[PDB]
Amino acid sequence: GPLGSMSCVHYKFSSKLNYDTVTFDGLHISLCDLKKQIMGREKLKAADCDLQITNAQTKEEYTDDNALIPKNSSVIVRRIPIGGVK
Repeated sequence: GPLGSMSCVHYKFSSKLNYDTVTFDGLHISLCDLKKQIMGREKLKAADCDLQITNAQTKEEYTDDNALIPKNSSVIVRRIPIGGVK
């Protein structure tokens, strides 16, 4: 991504063959914001699903919305159901 005041996370969706990129400010993005950006971006149903993110590099899963993903982390985005369909 643009080196400087941009912060870019390479996130590949499980539905995608490629990594996509959220450009955010700061250094890291809280999962709540990370998911909320992506859900609106890609058109996810947040009424049915939540967005489950796993790191592709460390393999760490981001379970809570407070979990933070830095631009130095390329993560995998998995769509999971909230609490209806299971």
